[PDB]
Amino acid sequence: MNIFEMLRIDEGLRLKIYKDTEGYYTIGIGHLLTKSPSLNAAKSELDKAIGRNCNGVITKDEAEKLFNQDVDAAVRGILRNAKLKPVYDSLDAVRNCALINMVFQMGETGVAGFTNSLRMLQQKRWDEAAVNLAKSRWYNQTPNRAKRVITTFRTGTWDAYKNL
Ligand SMILES: [Cl-]
Ligand SMILES: [Cl-]
Repeated sequence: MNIFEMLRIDEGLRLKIYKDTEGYYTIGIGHLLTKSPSLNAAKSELDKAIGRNCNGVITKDEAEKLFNQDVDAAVRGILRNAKLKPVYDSLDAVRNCALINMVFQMGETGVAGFTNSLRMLQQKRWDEAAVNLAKSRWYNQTPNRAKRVITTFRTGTWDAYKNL
């Protein structure tokens, strides 16, 4: 398992504009287009992202390209963030995928807000971090994915994604 396969399982793949769990216009593999309620604004953002008149639909190749760009950005974001980098530097490869997953979903800012959990992760207090991460809107709104990610931080293995 790797970050791409992981996110692909959590985000799925849709080639037509859709609304995510929060109701925001999205496409491809969880690529957020806009928080605005206007479908036209989304269509505009899509064309700008792809470089052509898409009329709300893209190809699989286009979806994968946006995906590579998004994973790269999430990684770069972590590495430039003063609160996130130290955590990332402290973790093993499997657990860092869980951190990338969160950033991909909630953004750098959102993740930087889990101050307490972040400190527990840095200290390698896995079970404690797991409980703390669960006390969040994130866990209450998307419990299945949150459990997978949390199990990943807790065990340092891919068990939660095996058999999916
Ligand atoms: Cl809570
Ligand atoms: Cl979920």
